[PDB]
Amino acid sequence: YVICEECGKEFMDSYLMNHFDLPTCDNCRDADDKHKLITKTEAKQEYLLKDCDLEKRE
DNA sequence: ATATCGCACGTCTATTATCCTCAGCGCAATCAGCTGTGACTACCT
Ligand SMILES: [Zn+2]
Repeated sequence: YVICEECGKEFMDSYLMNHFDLPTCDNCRDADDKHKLITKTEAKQEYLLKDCDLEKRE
């Protein structure tokens, strides 16, 4: 069981946990604004992040 | 002997499913910075 950091309700499997190891249930999944997904190139341009920093930094 | 049916000879029209120019992401062309070799030119105390 995984405890959600937003609502506190324990959940077993969720989309956020499965795809990004984020301890948040689908009920609290704010994919609109808080959990918005962006392309790799856009993130690299905005945050000046390199490939290694996105793949090799623990 | 003269109109009439079978045969042929085409020709107009169509009851109906094709080829062009705009989009992220990763490997390669590009560039600033630094240095190495050689001789040159000069400048201060
Ligand atoms: Zn939750």
